[PDB]
Amino acid sequence: ASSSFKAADLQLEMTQKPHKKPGPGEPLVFGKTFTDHMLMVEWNDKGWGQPRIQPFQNLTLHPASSSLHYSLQLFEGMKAFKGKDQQVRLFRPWLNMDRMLRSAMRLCLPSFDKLELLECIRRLIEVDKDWVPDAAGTSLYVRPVLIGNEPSLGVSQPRRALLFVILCPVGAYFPGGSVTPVSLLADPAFIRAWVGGVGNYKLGGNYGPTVLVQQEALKRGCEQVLWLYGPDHQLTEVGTMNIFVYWTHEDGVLELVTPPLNGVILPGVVRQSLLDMAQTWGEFRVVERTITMKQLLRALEEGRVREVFGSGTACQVCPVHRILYKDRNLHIPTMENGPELILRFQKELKEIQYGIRAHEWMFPV
Amino acid sequence: ASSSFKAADLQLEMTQKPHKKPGPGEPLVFGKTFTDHMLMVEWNDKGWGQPRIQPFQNLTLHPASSSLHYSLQLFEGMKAFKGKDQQVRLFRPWLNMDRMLRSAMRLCLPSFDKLELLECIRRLIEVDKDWVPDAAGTSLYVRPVLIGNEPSLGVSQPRRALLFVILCPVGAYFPGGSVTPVSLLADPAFIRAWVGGVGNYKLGGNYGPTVLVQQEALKRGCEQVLWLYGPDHQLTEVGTMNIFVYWTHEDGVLELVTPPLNGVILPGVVRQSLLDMAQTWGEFRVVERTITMKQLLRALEEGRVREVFGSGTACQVCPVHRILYKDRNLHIPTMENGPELILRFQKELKEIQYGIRAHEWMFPV
Ligand SMILES: *Cc1c(COP(=O)(O)O)cnc(C)c1O
Ligand SMILES: *Cc1c(COP(=O)(O)O)cnc(C)c1O
Repeated sequence: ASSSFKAADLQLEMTQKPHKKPGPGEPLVFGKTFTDHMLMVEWNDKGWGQPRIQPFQNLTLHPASSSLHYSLQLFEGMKAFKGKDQQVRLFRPWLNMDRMLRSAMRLCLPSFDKLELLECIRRLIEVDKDWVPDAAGTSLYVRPVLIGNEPSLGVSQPRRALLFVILCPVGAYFPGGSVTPVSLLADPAFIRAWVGGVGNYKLGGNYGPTVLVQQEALKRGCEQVLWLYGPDHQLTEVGTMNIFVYWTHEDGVLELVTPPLNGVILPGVVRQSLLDMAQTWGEFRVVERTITMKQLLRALEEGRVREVFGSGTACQVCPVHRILYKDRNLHIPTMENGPELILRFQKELKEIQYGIRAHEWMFPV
Repeated sequence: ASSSFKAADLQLEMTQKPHKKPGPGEPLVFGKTFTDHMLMVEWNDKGWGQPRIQPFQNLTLHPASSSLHYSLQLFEGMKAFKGKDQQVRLFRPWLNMDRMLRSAMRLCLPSFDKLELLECIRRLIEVDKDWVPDAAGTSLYVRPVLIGNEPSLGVSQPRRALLFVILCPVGAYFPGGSVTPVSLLADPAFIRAWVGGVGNYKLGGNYGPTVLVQQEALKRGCEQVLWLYGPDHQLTEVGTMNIFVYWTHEDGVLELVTPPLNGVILPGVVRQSLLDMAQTWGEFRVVERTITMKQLLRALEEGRVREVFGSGTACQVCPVHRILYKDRNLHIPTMENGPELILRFQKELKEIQYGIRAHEWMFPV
């Protein structure tokens, strides 16, 4: 009664202007197409209003809105998948709710009950169940967002906020049983986040500044940015992805490594999962630890590196075959080693996500 | 870039819903009250549209707007002052245009011609001329904003943007001829910007994360945050203000020092001006150098510190009498030394800003 909105009070408003779905020919470029409905909940000094599913529509915002002046905004990104039996499922939606909540706190935005939001999302996706593609490799992208909405140029804790969710079908990222590597630009010139910063939260502010760097990565001939940090150029993340390395370490032990959640990297859901899986298999050392370019160069020379890749909801797993550093093109042997591990990861997630094998990680819609 | 919009094509829609000025006894709380009109220019596939002054109104934005997901937003803050002859004037508006433009480039937003925007702003202020307060110490706050407006969840260079300006009368911050100090929280726990970061640009993303820390500063019993950086806790800025110190250095020379424009600092307009003035007077060493808490502690005990303060458009100059560091309350002698330096700076700016003495820094409206 001044804490959280409840799914039980959700309000439905089916559209009166259904939109033509992307014909079976239609491309489906990442975030360019949206479904018919959206979720919407308002918050002010009266607590949350009633959550409501409404037709997709513009946002009406006051010119002084803090979401626009002081970046009082955060968002989440997760996927729902439709299996061959056309049942739709989310991938560990809970971890996303957690993260959203944590970001919400960092920006002094109002908290809410994750189960209620999750259910509300489940109701929304349900409403647009038809928008979920089901061609192999495709999915529905779930975009929850929360922004401060005070019509005040004061940089204070907002007293008015707004949470909303939008959905878009996304097409396949790789052919059924393979993957294609990407080249990375690695330049100390740019930092993405720092210690004591806010990079371990998914806030809009973390991304705005990457657009320029991303272009520099392309003009320089690469496709993504490997973010280096500190004086030893430690690897943090690869653009909107957590970085992983499968190699024989200096101590001669075969292991899967990924930078620790110090506070400069984002707690990827896929990231978590890949560790979970690997720790399960028990076939090799799985460790969270700092990785430095130094260690990487030497591991490359002595040929101890097998696979390098990033994790993320866009493709789950993505191979790396080239890293441009100090104007030096480093060939990464990922494809030459299978990529054995990447494919397994890829294969296991697909069977879990598309409902080939039942699993606790999947939240049915 | 595209060919800037031109003032000559400015389109004017006068309001039919004049809000009525704040009663002559109504608290001009910063960023709370807005005037009747706003400026608005759109940008897209076809370069800039026509700039237009229109009635203050909400912004209609697509749910996927990049200004809301990846913080593709920046803004500027400057003041216009009305003299007793009712002539309105801006304070070095050019430096603001420059800065705006630089921020615009860092986020890959479209460029525009500084002079055209300035004229457009001059036209808008002209239109709301009556909204500029006359009380000594008051002013009109000018808030230009530029945001990416791509209805796309893709984190790319926008192809659709929007620039707009809103205005609000602000009341006095100090009574005439005096000032009141503020206490600062100085904790290495929090970092505002980093080297190679984007703190030297006025981007919304820089601020969102300060709201929490600001509350912690009040909770700790302070009023503003002194941002410390690096391993030696070098002073960077004091919240939305540049920090200045008037002290005898370790070499025995009396000087006014302020952190250099190394990139972790915002190029304040007031900051620039205070240096210009001091440089002019030629009465003491004026320098841009790194300042470390170490140096400050030692100056305090040896008594070499006279005045400490920050610069910013909100109050021009603001005294500091206390800095809480390591749970240690440091008394700063600012008020005990006049504060002579601060008073002079405050006197000079007032006479320039309110048109008591003509000056090249003032841009008439
Ligand atoms: C999206 C993203 C990740 C990965 O998160 P997932 O939950 O796996 O989608 C990691 N780092 C950054 C900077 C990201 O944007
Ligand atoms: C507003 C601000 C300043 C001061 O700039 P002015 O142009 O003099 O107002 C300095 N640093 C930060 C972080 C600011 O927000």
